[PDB]
Amino acid sequence: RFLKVKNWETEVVLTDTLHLKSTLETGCTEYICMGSIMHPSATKDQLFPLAKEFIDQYYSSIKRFGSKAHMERLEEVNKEIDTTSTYQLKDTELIYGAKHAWRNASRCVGRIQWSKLQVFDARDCTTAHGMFNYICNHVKYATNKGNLRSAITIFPQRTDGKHDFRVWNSQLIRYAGYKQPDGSTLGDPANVQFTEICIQQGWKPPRGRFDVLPLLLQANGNDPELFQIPPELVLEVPIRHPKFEWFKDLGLKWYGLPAVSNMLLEIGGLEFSACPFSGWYMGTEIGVRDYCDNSRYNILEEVAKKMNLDMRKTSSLWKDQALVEINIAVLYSFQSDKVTIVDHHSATESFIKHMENEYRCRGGCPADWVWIVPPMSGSITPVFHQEMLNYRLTPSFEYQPDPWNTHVWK
Amino acid sequence: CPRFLKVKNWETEVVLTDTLHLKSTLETGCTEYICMGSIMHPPEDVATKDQLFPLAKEFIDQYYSSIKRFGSKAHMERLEEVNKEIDTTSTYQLKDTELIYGAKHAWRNASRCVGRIQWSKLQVFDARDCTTAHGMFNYICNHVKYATNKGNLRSAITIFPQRTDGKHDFRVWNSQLIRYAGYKQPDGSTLGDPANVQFTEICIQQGWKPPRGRFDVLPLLLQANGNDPELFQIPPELVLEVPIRHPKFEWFKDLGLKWYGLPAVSNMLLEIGGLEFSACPFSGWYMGTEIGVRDYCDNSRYNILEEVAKKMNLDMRKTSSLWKDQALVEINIAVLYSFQSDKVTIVDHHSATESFIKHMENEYRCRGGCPADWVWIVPPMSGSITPVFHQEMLNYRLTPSFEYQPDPWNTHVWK
Ligand code: HEM
Ligand code: HEM
Ligand SMILES: CN[C@H](C)Cc1cc(C#N)cc(OCc2ccc3c(C)cc(N)nc3c2)c1
Ligand SMILES: CN[C@H](C)Cc1cc(C#N)cc(OCc2ccc3c(C)cc(N)nc3c2)c1
Ligand SMILES: C[C@H](O)[C@H](O)[C@H]1CNc2nc(N)[nH]c(=O)c2N1
Ligand SMILES: C[C@H](O)[C@H](O)[C@H]1CNc2nc(N)[nH]c(=O)c2N1
Ligand SMILES: [Zn+2]
Repeated sequence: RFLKVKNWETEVVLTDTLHLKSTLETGCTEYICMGSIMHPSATKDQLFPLAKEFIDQYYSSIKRFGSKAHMERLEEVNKEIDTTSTYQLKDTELIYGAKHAWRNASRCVGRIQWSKLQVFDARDCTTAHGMFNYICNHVKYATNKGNLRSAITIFPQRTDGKHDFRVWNSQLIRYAGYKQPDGSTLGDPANVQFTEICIQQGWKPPRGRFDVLPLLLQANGNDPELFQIPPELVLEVPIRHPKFEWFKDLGLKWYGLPAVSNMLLEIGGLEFSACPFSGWYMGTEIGVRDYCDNSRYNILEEVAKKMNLDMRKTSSLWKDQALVEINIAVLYSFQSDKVTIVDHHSATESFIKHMENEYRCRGGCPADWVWIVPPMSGSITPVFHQEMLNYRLTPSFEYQPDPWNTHVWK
Repeated sequence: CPRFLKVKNWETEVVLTDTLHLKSTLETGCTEYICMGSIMHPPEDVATKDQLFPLAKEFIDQYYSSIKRFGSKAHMERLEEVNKEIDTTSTYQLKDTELIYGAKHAWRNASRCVGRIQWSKLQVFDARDCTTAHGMFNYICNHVKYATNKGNLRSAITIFPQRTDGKHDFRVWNSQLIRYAGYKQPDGSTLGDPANVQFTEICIQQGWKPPRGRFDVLPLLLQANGNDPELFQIPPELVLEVPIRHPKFEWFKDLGLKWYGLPAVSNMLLEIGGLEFSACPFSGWYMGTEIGVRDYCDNSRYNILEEVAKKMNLDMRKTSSLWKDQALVEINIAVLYSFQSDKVTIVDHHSATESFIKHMENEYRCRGGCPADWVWIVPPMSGSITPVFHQEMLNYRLTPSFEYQPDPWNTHVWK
């Protein structure tokens, strides 16, 4: 069936046909919706239909479906699976695949940018040192002195599962977190465990509030190895406020480059367990979640104090006031330093225009309202009033288990 | 379907186990391949005899199970009597105890409601003896006066006769018992509340003389026993209102805003044991953001963000200054302050969401689950700094339930 989605602000109605193409499951059933669950629950014979599906849509995309090149590619891929239990993507295919995993990422509000993705092919990498070099080149290219550029670096595909490439970091650039004797936490609490693993593996921690973590890199299933990203490659922004001169005294800072490194990229049945991808920040990622989550830096108290707000009763909305001032500061700081950042109004507005684009040229756009709507000021952004259909298309980015739960060492 | 489903809270690491989803009765709209969780809503005939039997049994079973009399003589006798009623009259009547139980549970089962910790405290008014629109007016006035209670609001529901053949429906045409009029102008602008322009137009056609102001309380438009609906003015002394002012900003009162104290939704259908109560106005008290974010700051509503921001002398040239967010907070501060000052019950979104988490935990423990719609439960501002943002939720449909129904002017056969 054709499915309609309505914007209750603009009364615009879109018709979704694209969902008919999806084959992966969402987790919901006719009787139970699991839309707010974070993660709802190969062989030769499995592999070829997935390969064929992907090759077909690639040649469909370049308007050469059923061509000589198409026919021959199908042939080629089948001999390669038969004789080696897997196959290799052409470079064009790799690029097509990576862009479309981004395009299909229902939880990403930044997808208007999807076809502007710099794809670095690192499938010839064999060691952790090689991984480090590739990652440094990625970071340097994507940072571009503040004029951030979207990029993905793709390491060799999974083979037998015992020879995985993995970036153990969840992002290429993150701050360490230290569990105090106090019982409290210095730095970023989200990373306390990873930090402990780095220390255990020989990393000498500065024990500051914003210590950049080392890279911890696993090549071909071997034990991971530690590397320091050269400091000059790590662009950082000191957070100050355009009116509160005391804000700089808080000593806050953050890094310019968000580069997620712990997801899995799947294309045509092949699995890329190491594929760090990066873009630029939406301000709330830092200002709302990274700084104000109770389980994160948790600075609301300190700010509201410096703002001399009455914090006895919750109905004074002192938290809400402090939250807005923090996000103002973050946006102002990045902008003053000419580091690319987008506010949640501009981003969601861009996403609405993107949905309209996709419905017109593609027959729909999979989108996850729970993640698309920003973590503050929800209903005064246009996505709040936008009905969305969430479904799973491939190529995709998938979650995978943390390496320290699978890997067995020396 | 799996017997045990787990939900996690990503802030506290607490994991809860849901078994209640097994009692799910209706569909959600979702499938294995698509999720419709952000769709707002995923013939004039009635339940046949054969349709009605198992629906009634299911409900009667559940009622006798709740009073710890399952399998009792009284339980079996009640089943027999209901069955005979359905067989001889193709419908049946609920006992007062059952009616009260059913209403309370429709609320308990309402996945989109953040206020459900209060579900067992609901004054139920039985109006199944009502025959006319004047009588409906009488019941509604008594409902309003009771629930308002001079600002100390008390949750209540008034239940009018159930549907029979569908040509004798009782309906409140209003969407809430108390709402302000909206007037479209010839120049295309709107006076009052833009959400209510269509209903306002219907009232004016029905004979209502409109004051044409910014905050004109609408008349009740009341349909009894399938007859043409009739207009009634709610006695102004029964309509509690709060003028909105701000603790710091003296100029805020000059904006001339006010709102009414009693939120009383009147266009939903109450479904119990297969019976349909098409007129069942229910009321509680407000969460601040219902007024301060949606009513006032929605673009298609009163839309005051600009005027507030201008009086705050905010830089409104670039969105990245977050002038909208700044203004939104002050407005919501004003709403909570004005209600508290006038001693009219209201709850802020931090307190409400914290109570909902405690409520949800309790329901998982005592009931085996709590259906919840994250998309509606999370408040329209400051989402992630409330504890429901990080709380995984399962959504499913239990009966008794509150349901959407078509607007009555779309289906009514005018006499
Ligand atoms: C270019 C600017 C971009 C912006 C502003 C942006 C914005 C966002 C935001 C705000 C989120 C939610 C993050 C969270 O709350 O944890 C997100 C999720 C996501 N983004 Fe984007 N993004 C951008 C680029 C990209 C790129 C280049 C990729 C991949 C090639 C990508 C893939 C994803 C994926 C896969 C998710 C969801 C991951 C999950 O399911 O947990 N994004 N994005
Ligand atoms: C006692 C204080 C109450 C509070 C603070 C409260 C709060 C809320 C809020 C904020 C919403 C979302 C409304 C929206 O955004 O449109 C809601 C929805 C809802 N409430 Fe409650 N409520 C209360 C009482 C009640 C009562 C007494 C009932 C019925 C007996 C009820 C039944 C419902 C239903 C069915 C919805 C969903 C309506 C829909 O699906 O459109 N609530 N509530
Ligand atoms: C506490 N929040 C947790 C870490 C949720 C999360 C998990 C994973 C994984 N695996 C990956 C995640 O990535 C979100 C994401 C991914 C890519 C992004 C890019 C490329 C840019 C950007 N501005 N934000 C992103 C945000 C998030
Ligand atoms: C413009 N948005 C529309 C009006 C959404 C909506 C539709 C319907 C219906 N039918 C019913 C709705 O009810 C929400 C509701 C219901 C009862 C409430 C009670 C009893 C108290 C309270 N504070 N809010 C409520 C909020 C909402
Ligand atoms: C499109 C979206 O489903 C729609 O705007 C919903 C979102 N969440 C909501 N949540 C509440 N509480 N009230 C609403 O009216 C809505 N609207
Ligand atoms: C339980 C809930 O699904 C979880 O907190 C989600 C909600 N929405 C989110 N939305 C975004 N953008 N990022 C998140 O991490 C989350 N967390
Ligand atoms: Zn769903």
